[PDB]
Amino acid sequence: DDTYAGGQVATSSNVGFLGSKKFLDTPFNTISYTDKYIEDKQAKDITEVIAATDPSIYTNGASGGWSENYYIRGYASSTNDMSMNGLFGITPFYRTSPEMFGRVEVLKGPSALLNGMPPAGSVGGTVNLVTKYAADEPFARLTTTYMSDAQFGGHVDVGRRFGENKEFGVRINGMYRDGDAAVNDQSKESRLFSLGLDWQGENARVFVDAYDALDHVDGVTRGVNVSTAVGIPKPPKADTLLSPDWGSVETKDKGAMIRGEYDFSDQLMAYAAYGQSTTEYKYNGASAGTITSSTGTLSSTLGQLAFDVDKKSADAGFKGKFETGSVKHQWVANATYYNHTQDDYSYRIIPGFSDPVITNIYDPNPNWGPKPEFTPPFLFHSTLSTSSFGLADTLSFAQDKVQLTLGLRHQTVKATSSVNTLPENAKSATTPGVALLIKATDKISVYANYIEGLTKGDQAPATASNPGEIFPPQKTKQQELGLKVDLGTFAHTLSAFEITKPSSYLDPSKLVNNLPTFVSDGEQRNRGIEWSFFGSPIEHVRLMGGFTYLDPELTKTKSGGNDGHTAVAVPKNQAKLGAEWDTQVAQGTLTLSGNINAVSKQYINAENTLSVPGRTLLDVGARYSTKVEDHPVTFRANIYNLTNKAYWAQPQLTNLALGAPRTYMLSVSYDF
Repeated sequence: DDTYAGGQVATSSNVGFLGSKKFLDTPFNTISYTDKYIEDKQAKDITEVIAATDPSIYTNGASGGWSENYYIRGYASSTNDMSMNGLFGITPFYRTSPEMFGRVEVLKGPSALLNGMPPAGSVGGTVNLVTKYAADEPFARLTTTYMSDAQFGGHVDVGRRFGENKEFGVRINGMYRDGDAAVNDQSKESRLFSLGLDWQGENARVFVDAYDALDHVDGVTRGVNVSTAVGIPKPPKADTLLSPDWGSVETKDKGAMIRGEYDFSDQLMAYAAYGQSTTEYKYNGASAGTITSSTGTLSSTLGQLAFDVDKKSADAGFKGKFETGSVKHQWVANATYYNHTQDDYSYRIIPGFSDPVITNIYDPNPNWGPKPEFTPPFLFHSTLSTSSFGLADTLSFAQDKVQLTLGLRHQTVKATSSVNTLPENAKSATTPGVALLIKATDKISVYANYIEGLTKGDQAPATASNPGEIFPPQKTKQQELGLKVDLGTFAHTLSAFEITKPSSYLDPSKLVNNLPTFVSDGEQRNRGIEWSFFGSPIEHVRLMGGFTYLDPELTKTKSGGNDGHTAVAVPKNQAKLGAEWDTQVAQGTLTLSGNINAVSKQYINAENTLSVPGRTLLDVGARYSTKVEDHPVTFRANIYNLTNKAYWAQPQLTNLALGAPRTYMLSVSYDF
C-alpha cells in the first residue's frame, strides 16, 4: 500500500526530478493527500485540500474570488505554478477542482534545483497534482453534491483495464455543478471532463492525461481598499457581497500531457514528458472598491479584462544508479522547456462607466448600476520562455542510513511584450542545492537542506541611471533543519527554516549620473518553526494538523522606510486541528469530524499602521458509510465556518475581502 494509517495521507511523494521518495527518506517537509481525503472534505478546490489542516499554509479564505489564493511558509504560491504529474504549465490557470486527482502533494519551501522555475516565479512551495489511473478492478462511482444555498452537482468516475495482462488502462471523470452559493447574489458553475490513459509494458511505460474545465462565478469577489486616514471599518455580516452583483468571471482551461519511460537496464532509465494547455479568462466587474468613509461608504471603479494564453511544456532526462566502494549513487540529469503566448484585452477605463459606483458596505439593497457590455479591446501580445538543465546525485553511506543529495540547475528566462520599446534578452542563473538526511533509527530521520527559488528579473525603467537593464533571475534562499518521527500509525514533523527573498526597486538615494538607480537590494526574510502531525494516534481516531510560528520581516526596503516591519497579509501564529472519530452503528460506520483553524493578526500595509485581528474558525462533519444490497454507499454532511464569523483578510491586488460565510455541504456517493 502507498497510504498511511487512516487512508487520508500517502507515505511518499514526488520530489521534483529526484522522483518518488518515502516520508522518512525525504529531506524536505512534504505531505501528500489522497483522493479519499478530498472526497471526505467535499473539497471544491485545491485550497480546501491543502489549507485545512496545514499550519504552514494560509489563505484569506474568500468565497468566489477570481482565483485561489494561498501562501506557503509565508510567501505567495501562485496557482500558475502547480505541476501535474511533475510537469508545469498544464493545470488550470487560476482555480482547479480536484476530482481528477489521486493525490495532492505539497512540498514546502522553494525548489528550483528540483523543479526548475515555474511560470510565475513564486517560491513558497510546490503543489503537485497526481492524476488518477485505472485500478485493476473495474470501477464506477456516481456522486450527487449540494452546497448552500442552491448549488447542485454531480461527479461520475469510471475505470477499467484492457488486454490479456491488464496492461492498458482507461479512467474517466466527469463533473458538473451549478447554482447560488453561500454569499448573497453569487453563483458558481464548474465543469470538468478528464481522461487518464496508461500502458504498462515490460521495459516501458506510457501515461496520457487530458482534461477540459470550466470555472464561472457570477457575483465574483474582488475586495476593497482602505487608507490610514479613513480606517478599516467593522466587517459586515459574512454573506455580504462587496463587489457588483452583475460582475462575473469565467476561465476555460484545456490541457493534455504524455509521459514515457524506458528501462535500458535496472541501472539506467530514460524519461520524457510533453504537454500543452490553453487558458481563456474573462472578467467584467469592479477593478477595486475603496472605502472612503468610516460610515462604510464604498467607491468601486469598473474594469474589464480578457486574456488567452497557449502554453507548451517539456521535461526529458536520464536516471541511474551505481556503486563505488561502499557508496551508492542515484543520479539524474534533465532538461526542461516552457513557452507561452498570450493576448491581453483590457479597459482600464470603460467608456460610459468611468465614474465609480457609490454604495455603502452595510447596505442591504445596494444599487450597482447597469452591467456594461463586455467589449475589451486588444492591448498587447506577450511571451514567456524558460529552459533549464539540471544534474543531481544522491549518495548513500552506511546501508542507506546517511543520504547526501547534491545538485545544480542552469535556468534561462526571456519575456517579450509587443508594447515594450525597451530591450528584450534572455537571462540566466545557476542554482545549487544540497540536502542531508540521517536515519537515527528506522522510525526517526533528521535532515537539513539548502535550496533556492527563482523569479524572473525585473527591468529598470527609462527614468533610471541604468535604464533598461534586465536583472538575472533572482534567488530566494532557504536553510532548513528538521526532524521526522513515524511511530507506526501516527507521525510527527518538526522543522525550522529561514528563507530570504529579494525584491527590486527604483532607489532615489543612490544617484548615478544624478539619476535614481534600479537595484535588487530589497529583502524579506521569513523565519519559522513548524510542528505538524498526521495519522491515527488511537484506534478509531484520526488526527491531523499542527502549530507554526512565523517571523516574516522586511529587512531591506526602499529608503529604509519600512525596515524591520512585518510583511503584509500573513499571520505570525497558526494552529490547526482536524479530528475524526469512528463508531459502529447498525450496518455501517459513522464518522464524526471537527476542525479548528486559529490564526493571529495580519498587517494590511507594509508601514504596519493598519491591521486586522486574528480569528478562529470551526467546521464540523458527519459521514456514514454502508452497503445497500452490497454496493458501497457514503453519505456526507459538512458545515464550514460554523459560527458564521465575519472577518476581513487580505487577497491579491486589493487590501481586504470578506472570508467565506457559513456553508453547508451534502453529498451521496454510490459504487456500481
